[PDB]
Amino acid sequence: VETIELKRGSNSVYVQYDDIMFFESSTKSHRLIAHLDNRQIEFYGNLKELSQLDDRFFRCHNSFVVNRHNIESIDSKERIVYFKNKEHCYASVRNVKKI
Amino acid sequence: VETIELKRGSNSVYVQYDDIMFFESSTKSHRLIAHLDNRQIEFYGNLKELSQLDDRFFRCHNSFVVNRHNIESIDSKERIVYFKNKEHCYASVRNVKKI
DNA sequence: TACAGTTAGGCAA
DNA sequence: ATTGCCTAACTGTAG
DNA sequence: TACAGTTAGGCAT
DNA sequence: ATTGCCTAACTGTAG
Repeated sequence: VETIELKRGSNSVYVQYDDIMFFESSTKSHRLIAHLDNRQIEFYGNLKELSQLDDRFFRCHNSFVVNRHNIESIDSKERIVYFKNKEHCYASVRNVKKI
Repeated sequence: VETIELKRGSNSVYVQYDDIMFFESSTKSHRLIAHLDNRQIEFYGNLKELSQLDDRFFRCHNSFVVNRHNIESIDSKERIVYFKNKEHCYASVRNVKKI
């Protein structure tokens, strides 16, 4: 229905859009980490294209793409985005305005 | 032989000491993330006790415990610790001296 | 070093 | 099995 | 805003 | 399927 492949070489992981809280960059070259309800998945991708898939995926920071549908709350004073699963990331200066 | 349980509630994950590159803190309360060769595992634990399990686990930062056995290289000028799997973390001011 | 700012994990739910 | 509020202990930076 | 420092992802392997 | 080197675009901070 709303599926995405997270490409991983020797397999792929497939997930639904709204299974994902957010994505962030890994320390491994050209890898991201998809944050799901209570698993994190290492995979090959670019933040840019993922934010261009759907309006709910908002590139809130150079290093983070958040799913609007899974925001639990937002401290826009500290610029922390809270998710349903109690993870959080940060919205940059430039992007917090437009969430 | 050298096994550790990563307690996760509705299951546990068990791993060998040297399967683990390093541990870091999650954004989820009282959870850590174990970094294995190419998976990251969310679990309930404290950095302190893990560094006390074995000398190879060195608490190199408030937020990181590294496995000495899986260090690939160390930039002690930038204070970045590189691991066999091409992840890296940072050694704090206080701890980089003693690795 | 000592200082203004951040956080791991205790305590309660 | 999970979640927040708190503070003792850490963190990076300048003098 | 404009500035000194950091990084996502292109290009090569 | 993986890894490093590079730079255009981001990042936080002070004036």
